[PDB]
Amino acid sequence: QPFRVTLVEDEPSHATLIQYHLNQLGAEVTVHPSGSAFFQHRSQLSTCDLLIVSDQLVDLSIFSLLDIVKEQTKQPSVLILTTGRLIESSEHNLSYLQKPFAISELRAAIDYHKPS
Repeated sequence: QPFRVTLVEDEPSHATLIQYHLNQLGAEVTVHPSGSAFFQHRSQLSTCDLLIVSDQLVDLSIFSLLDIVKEQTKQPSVLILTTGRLIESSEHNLSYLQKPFAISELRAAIDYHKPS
């Protein structure tokens, strides 16, 4: 099976860097350059295995974003790229990675959310 990853990130240089490593770890990646891009494709999260989202999209809060994910009938694992330092959820699928991060951490993270 494929490892479908959706990347929602609005700094294009962090997005392209993350996308490069996703492709080296063997992901089929969908990149949404904004929160509005993500919203208009809400529906395709039922086929996503891992959602990597920034904590600080200029046009959608992580809270709204996470509540939109919660409306879907199949929810992915979520990896939240953060600065500050942890959102209280009772779905158990939020993991976090703090920027600035080492590339090794990014890749361990992504690999620990692969199948099977």
